[PDB]
Amino acid sequence: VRWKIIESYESYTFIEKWEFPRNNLQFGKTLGAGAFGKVVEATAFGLGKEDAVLKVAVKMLKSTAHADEKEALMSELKIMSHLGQHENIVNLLGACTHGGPVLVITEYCCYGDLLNFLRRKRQLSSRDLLHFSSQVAQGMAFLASKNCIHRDVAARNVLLTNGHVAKIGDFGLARDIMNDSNYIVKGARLPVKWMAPESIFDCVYTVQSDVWSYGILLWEIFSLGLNPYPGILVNSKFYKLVKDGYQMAQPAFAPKNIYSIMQACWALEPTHRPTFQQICSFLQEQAQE
Ligand SMILES: CC1CCN(c2ccc(CO)cc2NC(=O)c2ccc(C#N)o2)CC1
Repeated sequence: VRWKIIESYESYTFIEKWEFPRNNLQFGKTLGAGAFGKVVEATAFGLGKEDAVLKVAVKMLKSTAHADEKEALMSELKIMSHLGQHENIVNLLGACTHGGPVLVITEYCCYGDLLNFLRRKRQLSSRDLLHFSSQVAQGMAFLASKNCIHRDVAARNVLLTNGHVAKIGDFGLARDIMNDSNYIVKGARLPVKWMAPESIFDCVYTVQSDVWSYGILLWEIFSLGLNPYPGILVNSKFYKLVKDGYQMAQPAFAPKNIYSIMQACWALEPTHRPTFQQICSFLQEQAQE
């Protein structure tokens, strides 16, 4: 769904410098769009203290959006302005909230999404896959430290920028959810194959829930982009399987130790799942290549 700050975990949750001239923005092609929003590539002139002309990403609402939509965009803006910067996050760089529609300026990731990258690379080395894994875990450990839940951890939501470095961000407003069959209609469109059981059955969303999803992301990375639960449709049988403890088989390119992380992330009991900080350390130790 969308990023959100929750109460207590790990740390402690206690709670217009970003304004940029929209005329100093030169819009380019649209990168993606959803039911009520879209993100476009653009060039910003004189942005930041370095007065760069760098290429950036600009998120904005569509004509079909109303108050509720506008608030969600402002809320994301507010969350990003509060989180602070991190190397593996699609960082906020500015915003245009006056003199026209609200625009949120973030870093642009030239290589696009990790899922498509893996599919066109089926060269990639085992070391590269481990790096992708570590960078996302670093970003997730960062969010966890700010009591921020992601709720849509998946390879399609990991972007690659200069140096093929992975970054995560809230792409919900530009995600084409209505036409993506991976988002299952539920009353709501949810990425069921990536969701933890408690999120599916109890509608509970916590950092541990994102850990489960991170395990599914690992399976996507080490299978070089296969759709999770291959050939299995989302329905009663699927839900019964996951609830009953079913887990996907080890991916073709995952070393046993990496598969062990997936299994840990998929522990049915949320408190039996590792933390993102523990995952980072294990990956740091390499565990396996
Ligand atoms: C939901 C999808 C997220 C990724 N997507 C991009 C596709 C291709 C490229 C490379 O040309 C870049 C993409 N996106 C970004 O660099 C970026 C920064 C912030 C956002 C947001 N939302 O998307 C299209 C929409």
